[PDB]
Amino acid sequence: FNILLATDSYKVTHYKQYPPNTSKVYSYFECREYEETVFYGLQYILNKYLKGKVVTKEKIQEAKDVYKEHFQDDVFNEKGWNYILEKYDGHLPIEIKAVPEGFVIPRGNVLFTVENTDPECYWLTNWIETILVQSWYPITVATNSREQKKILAKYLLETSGNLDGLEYKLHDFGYRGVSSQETAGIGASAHLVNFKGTDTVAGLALIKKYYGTKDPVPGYSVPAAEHSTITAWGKDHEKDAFEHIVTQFSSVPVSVVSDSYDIYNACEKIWGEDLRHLIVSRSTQAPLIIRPDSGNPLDTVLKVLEILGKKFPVTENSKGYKLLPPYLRVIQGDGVDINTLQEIVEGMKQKMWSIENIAFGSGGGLLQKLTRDLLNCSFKCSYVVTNGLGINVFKDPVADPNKRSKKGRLSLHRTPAGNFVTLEEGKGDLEEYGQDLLHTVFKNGKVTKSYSFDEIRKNAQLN
Amino acid sequence: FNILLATDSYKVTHYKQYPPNTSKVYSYFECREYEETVFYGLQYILNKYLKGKVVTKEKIQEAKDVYKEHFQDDVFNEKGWNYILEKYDGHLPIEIKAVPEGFVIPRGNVLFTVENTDPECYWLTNWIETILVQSWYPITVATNSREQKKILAKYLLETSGNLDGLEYKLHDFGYRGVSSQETAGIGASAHLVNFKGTDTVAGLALIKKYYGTKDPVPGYSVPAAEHSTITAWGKDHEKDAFEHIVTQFSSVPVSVVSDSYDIYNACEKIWGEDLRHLIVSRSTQAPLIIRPDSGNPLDTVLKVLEILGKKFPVTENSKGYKLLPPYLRVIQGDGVDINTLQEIVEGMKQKMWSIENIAFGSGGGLLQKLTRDLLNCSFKCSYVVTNGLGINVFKDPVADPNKRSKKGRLSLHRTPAGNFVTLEEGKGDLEEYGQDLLHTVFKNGKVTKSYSFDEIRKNAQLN
Ligand SMILES: CCNc1nc(-c2ccc(NC(=O)NCc3ccc(N)[n+]([C@@H]4O[C@H](COP(=O)(O)O)[C@@H](O)[C@H]4O)c3)c(F)c2)ccc1C(=O)NCCN1CCCCC1
Ligand SMILES: CCNc1nc(-c2ccc(NC(=O)NCc3ccc(N)[n+]([C@@H]4O[C@H](COP(=O)(O)O)[C@@H](O)[C@H]4O)c3)c(F)c2)ccc1C(=O)NCCN1CCCCC1
Repeated sequence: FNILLATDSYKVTHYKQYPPNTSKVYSYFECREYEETVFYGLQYILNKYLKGKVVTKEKIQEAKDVYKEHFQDDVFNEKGWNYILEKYDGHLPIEIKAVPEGFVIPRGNVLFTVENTDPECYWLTNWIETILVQSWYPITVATNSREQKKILAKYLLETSGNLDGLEYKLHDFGYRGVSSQETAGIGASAHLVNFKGTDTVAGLALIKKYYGTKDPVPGYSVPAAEHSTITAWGKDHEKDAFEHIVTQFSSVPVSVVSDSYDIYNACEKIWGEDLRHLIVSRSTQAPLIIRPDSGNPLDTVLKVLEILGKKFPVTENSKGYKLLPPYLRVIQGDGVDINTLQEIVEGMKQKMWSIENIAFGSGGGLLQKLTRDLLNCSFKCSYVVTNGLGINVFKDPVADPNKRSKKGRLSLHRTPAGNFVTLEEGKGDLEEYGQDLLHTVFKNGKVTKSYSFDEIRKNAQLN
Repeated sequence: FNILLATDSYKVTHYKQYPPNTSKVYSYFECREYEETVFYGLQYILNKYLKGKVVTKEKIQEAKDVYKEHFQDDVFNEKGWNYILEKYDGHLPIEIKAVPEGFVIPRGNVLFTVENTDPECYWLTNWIETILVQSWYPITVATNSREQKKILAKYLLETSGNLDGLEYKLHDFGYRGVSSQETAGIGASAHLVNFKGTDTVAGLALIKKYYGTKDPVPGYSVPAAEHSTITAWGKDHEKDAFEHIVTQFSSVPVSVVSDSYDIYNACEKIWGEDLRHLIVSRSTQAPLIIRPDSGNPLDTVLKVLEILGKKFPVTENSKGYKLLPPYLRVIQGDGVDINTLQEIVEGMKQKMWSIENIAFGSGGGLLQKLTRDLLNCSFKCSYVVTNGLGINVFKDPVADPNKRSKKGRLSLHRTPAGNFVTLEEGKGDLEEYGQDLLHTVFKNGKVTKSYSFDEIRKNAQLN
């Protein structure tokens, strides 16, 4: 990895565009204008890409050679990068202040600020915008995942009277559905801020290396079938496949995809009759978890539950909702996203089925179908010092008031009512709103403040 | 990187689920059911993750330890992985056959197949589904990028009479808007299959390392401003910022973001009057490229062109379309995706503006706002050998006929009319449809056939 080659191309030319005699460039990140966001992911970026000796004579030469051909011209700031190498042993003369990871902040607040600590490096602040802005991803995954948790919590509490099993109710199936191995690890880790279930193995190692947990692992899974393991037996032998699988995993929970040919026949005739004796004998710690994977998500879930309710002994819980026996559950792992999740749980509640009967799986919808514009994540310069004088800077496009950026030196504070406010124009300097909530997390090549994954989960908890 | 930890968790448990006495598992990848797709990206995956010695005693131990905690149980196939280590020096006993990269194939055709070459490794075929399926990303980016090229080609030809400059008409601005550094490189490279412009520097190194080009670099950029470089001068000095920038880059093309405060005032008064003398003197090889970045994309483009057409000498080309003088162009780099692109060029054509006047920049829309379901990318087992007998395997869910998979051994062929057809059930064995277009690209830990980036671009060319 070469930080000199990890920026948008045009930023290579910016050192020639700032006003002459500019000694400071100060910029900030916010989720402009999903009313609250979970701040998570910066620590990974700081450690993997920004800390330590990130400049070498070799990296400078490689960048110079690439840019000469890429621009068909010499515009690369060789002198500037060499200065960092010689003066700071290749450590970035930058200071980043940020809100603690896991914190849940309303939209439109400063989440982190960046500024150069050496006047010669005024151009460096915005050079690293590209890498830092990618924090939009873990923030958005974490936020969208927590919003789904809010829905599950509401419906589980209503139908059951408690939140038992909530943290296992939305499972990450997104490994194959994301754009890369790196994305998989980052995305899965962001989901784990809220839940404990993932099949995206890459997330475990990331958390362990960059954040850390008291527990051996931050996420868990259970044995489960895929279409290949059912279909390989041949169409006429779907029952043999089911029998073999539940027998192989007789003492642990096991998820079995049941829609290979006819989900309804599988539930009613195969599980419901042919193999019923192998299901009712299972332990409460080892249920069979029936998995539909096609058709309209809500219709399928309701029909599967109706079928099962007629083949197995259902009870009515203390809230009046129907509950399958403890050795039998369902997981809907197809077509689940923040929208459909809501429709499913509401539909289940209307038909009197407890949310305790089900878990949900989501892959592309959880980790891939998200963009930087969902929370309007944006990085902008709000303050500069030129000829020794500080000036408050901002953009304010005529046609889009929503794109207006904040002015001057920023700070994040608690309001008298205990809410959040971002003070602009250095106003935090007046001591009218208590201390600034942002902490220095990076300074001159070193990570100065960090959080464990356990702390982050705690900060991200639902009310 | 540890391949034993680079799969969906449940796949760890599959070796106990397949029918007993299974010696072969054969699976394929297709974009089920955007009528044609560009096959690109597999070579990157093969080289980065699958080739050579990918198993070590250490990697086996690490996986065993992770899985014990992740499943809270011992289900890991230690013996199976040890066999690969001891028998093949940790090289994967797998054969992958694929259509040549860059090929444009209609939906619903086999693109690549996977199978184990050692009966003991029947479980390995699908272990690597997760990593291989991630090829959906570069395929989708390449395809979506090419579809945008088709739109630009149609409108440029109509308004100009030729395709000059088509290869630079859609520029990649997606570095910051993607989910990770790795995604950025892969995504940018996929866009470069069709175009030559990118600010996503990560793409250059990827192409150079895994594919290769005759030219020093596969992609290019030009100097350009960002809001920070304009706003840093202070609101009242937007003109000074513009003047400094065009002067610093007087002999090369330069893109200048002009919507910081009022895009219309900037075009009419600043560029159009105050600094007009610095624009009309520019070389045809170094135009000023005005960049709006906010408001309704079509309305803004039309209004900017109308303004410019009244301040600068416009000509009418041989097709009857208006053309700005050669030292002046526009780039619309906001709100551009496959849908809006079409609306913009059609709107321009209606108002008699040549497509020669404009280039488009797309970031999140080009590289992030895409999912695996856009082209229905899916990997499924279609053939197995159990007890020495081959059987054709498939799924066919009752509620969704669209999820039906192909049966048996597959091959890709040309039809007498020159189209494509996928033969099922080993029917390719009959020699009625010429040779199989799939070629062995990976076998037993070695990449057996590779393509240069130049060959790929050639294969991906528009008709
Ligand atoms: C109600 C059940 N409760 C629970 N369930 C689970 C649970 C259920 C199922 C799975 N696993 C699967 O089901 N594995 C299948 C699969 C895997 C990957 C993958 N990738 N896919 C495919 O990936 C594609 C991507 O889809 P895309 O297109 O991208 O959207 C999709 O198609 C998929 O087919 C499919 C799982 F791990 C966990 C866990 C805990 C509880 C719970 O409550 N515990 C606490 C209580 N407990 C305390 C202890 C004592 C007992 C009580
Ligand atoms: C008509 C013009 N013709 C051409 N133009 C170009 C061209 C124009 C502009 C730029 N560069 C910018 O404009 N740089 C700005 C920017 C950069 C990155 C970035 N990241 N961003 C931001 O990234 C965010 C992500 O946005 P998101 O939210 O994710 O969507 C967005 O906001 C952006 O602000 C913004 C560029 F490189 C190239 C090239 C060739 C031709 C052409 O025709 N040559 C052949 C003919 N030629 C032959 C030779 C002789 C002369 C004639």
